[PDB]
Amino acid sequence: SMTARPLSELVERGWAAALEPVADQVAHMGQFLRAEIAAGRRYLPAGSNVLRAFTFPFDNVRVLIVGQDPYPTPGHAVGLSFSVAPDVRPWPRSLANIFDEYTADLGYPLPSNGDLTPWAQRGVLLLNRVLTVRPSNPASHRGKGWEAVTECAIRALAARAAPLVAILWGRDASTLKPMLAAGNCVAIESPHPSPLSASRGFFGSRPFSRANELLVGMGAEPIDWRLP
Ligand SMILES: O=C1CC(=O)NC(=O)N1
Ligand code: NA
Ligand code: NA
Repeated sequence: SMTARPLSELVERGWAAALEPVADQVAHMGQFLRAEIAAGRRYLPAGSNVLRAFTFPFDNVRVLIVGQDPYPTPGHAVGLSFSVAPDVRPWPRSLANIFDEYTADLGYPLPSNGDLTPWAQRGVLLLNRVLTVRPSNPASHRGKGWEAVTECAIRALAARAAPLVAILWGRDASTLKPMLAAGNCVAIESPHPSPLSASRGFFGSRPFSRANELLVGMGAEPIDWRLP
């Protein structure tokens, strides 16, 4: 629980140091969530998964994907942006759109399932700008305190002595672009892959191949995007 336990227990060691400026804020978010349950409102994903993106090593990140907030349907959000458990079917519509673009850009077949853990295990941070949502109500936790947390995460990645490519999907993710100005960092941005915005420029955006051409240009290893 993020109210009760310190960052050294909740997240990977690198991340716990990266997030030290927002340690109090993370504990405040735990109190927010406790107050939501006390009031009779729910949240997603499960408490133990809220900070899951920060359980993969900070030092290993090469690409950041940033979306808006977690899936609104109970059983979808797992604490990694856009990912679902490997037994979820049908896929959420945003994920089906992502995979559409993944096949169009990379030429790979459609993935077997919606589990994006291989990307997280290969240096892709699967972040959302806001880390919780009320069921059925997208953007319901906007402006409740998560933005400081994910701003801190980006600033800290950007400051590392390492290349970084950010893929910013949608309007709320785009508000991280000012914190990527330094020469070691580059941001791709597009409309969000949700059906409400995908046709405004998500489809055709080629984010996966472009991120790899940016990494290679900076002297970093490209991501192996291929899902099973
Ligand atoms: O519905 C969703 C899921 C997610 O993780 N990220 C988003 O921006 N939208
Ligand atoms: Na949106
Ligand atoms: Na957004």
